[PDB]
Amino acid sequence: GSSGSSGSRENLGRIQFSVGYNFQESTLTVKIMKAQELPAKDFSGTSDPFVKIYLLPDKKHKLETKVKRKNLNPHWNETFLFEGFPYEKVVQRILYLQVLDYDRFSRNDPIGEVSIPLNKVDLTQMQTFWKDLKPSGPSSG
Repeated sequence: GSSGSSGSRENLGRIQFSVGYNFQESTLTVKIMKAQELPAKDFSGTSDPFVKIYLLPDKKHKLETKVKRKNLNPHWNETFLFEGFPYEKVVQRILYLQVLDYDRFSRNDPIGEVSIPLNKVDLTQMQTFWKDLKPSGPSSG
């Protein structure tokens, strides 16, 4: 049954991050500034959000940022480096960033995610981007 017509609004917020690949070292640089407008899960209004990097399609080697408890607008400002991937390739890939809240009771509650082809972004130099964590889907029930 090929069906699916939904259009509900939600306050997932937006994620900020910088993109820039180096030629010499032939490595990728993904700096996750921070998050804002992140939804809560606990009664009081606290949650442990965390970004997850993925070089789609390939999902073998993946990276992620630390986890901040009771923090909806935490600042990661972390710097990662993916070695072993030539520009000519890294471009054919796509930058995947998902901000989920590490919870105990629930397995994993994905708030939102973002997809951006490294081929479109001027990897020639560091470039920032502001996207609104798309609705990765609610919690099945």
